[PDB]
Amino acid sequence: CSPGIWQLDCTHLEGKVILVAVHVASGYIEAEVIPAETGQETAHFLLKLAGRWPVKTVHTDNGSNFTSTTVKTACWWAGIKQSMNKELKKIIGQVRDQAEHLKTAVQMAVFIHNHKRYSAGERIVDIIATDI
Amino acid sequence: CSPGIWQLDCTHLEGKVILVAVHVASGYIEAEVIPAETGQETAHFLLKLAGRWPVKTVHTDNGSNFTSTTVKTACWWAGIKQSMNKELKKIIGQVRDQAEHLKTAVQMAVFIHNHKRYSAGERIVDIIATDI
Ligand SMILES: Cc1nc2c(c(C)c(C)n2Cc2cnn(C)c2)c(-c2ccc(Cl)cc2)c1[C@H](OC(C)(C)C)C(=O)O
Ligand SMILES: Cc1nc2c(c(C)c(C)n2Cc2cnn(C)c2)c(-c2ccc(Cl)cc2)c1[C@H](OC(C)(C)C)C(=O)O
Repeated sequence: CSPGIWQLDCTHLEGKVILVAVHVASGYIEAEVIPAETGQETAHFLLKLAGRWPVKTVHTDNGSNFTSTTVKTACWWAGIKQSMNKELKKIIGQVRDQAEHLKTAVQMAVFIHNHKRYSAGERIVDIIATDI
Repeated sequence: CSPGIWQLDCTHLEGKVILVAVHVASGYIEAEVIPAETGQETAHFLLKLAGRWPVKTVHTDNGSNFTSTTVKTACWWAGIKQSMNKELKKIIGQVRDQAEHLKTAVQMAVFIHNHKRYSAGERIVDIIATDI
């Protein structure tokens, strides 16, 4: 798929919110635990992702996520325009006993996911570099 | 330089702590504002970085940062072994008026830094992909 396309969705576990960004073409995941499913958390996360990868267009499974002027101002500043969450939840459960805080298990599960095999982490750098 | 080498340092601004990871070979930056300069924040950040990039060895300008068993357990789980912060602070000041929270300005400054020109963001993906 096009190299700048990401999917962003907010999922739930242990009464906390996990935001999950997926690089559609590669399967590569950036994920974080946020305290509330607010547009402020979405806006700040978009700004983070955009600084780290070339984020051209964002998709979601909940369009209403992208309606706050907070979020749109982030889409604007960064030049952004407008399945996998059960795999990650699976890995979270596997490693969950290895950590106290859910936020630690999520990053353990992102590590596992992006490096298991190519690996998602290998495909995104190959994709983004080919495009360059 | 070798593709898995990162430098990690904790810098201060507005009475808050900014953790700054630099991909030595490319100049690419991941940075976050943390509430306290604790080993817990360092450990969790290392786990995050390692899931996102191939992090083989970490350097720092404060060795004592890496002495907690919390941090070493993270170095261990991820398979990690053991100048730029004034550039980023410069950009933070420039964009500071554009944001209320310092944490928003930091991600604005990471975005600016990694994409200005190649760009640091282009070099890290080229470096990491060449290695692959
Ligand atoms: C909350 C926490 N405290 C920790 C550690 C460790 C190793 C120690 C010694 N302590 C103090 C302690 C625990 N019991 N006792 C009696 C004293 C870890 C940890 C878990 C897995 C990895 Cl790879 C790396 C660190 C965490 C993790 O949180 C982060 C945010 C990552 C620090 C978590 O969420 O489990
Ligand atoms: C705290 C905050 N509130 C915001 C916005 C926006 C655009 C609106 C409308 N509001 C509510 C508001 C502000 N004044 N009034 C009277 C109502 C932003 C913002 C700033 C720059 C970008 Cl590109 C994108 C969003 C932020 C930023 O924080 C994050 C965590 C990023 C949300 C920040 O740190 O400035």
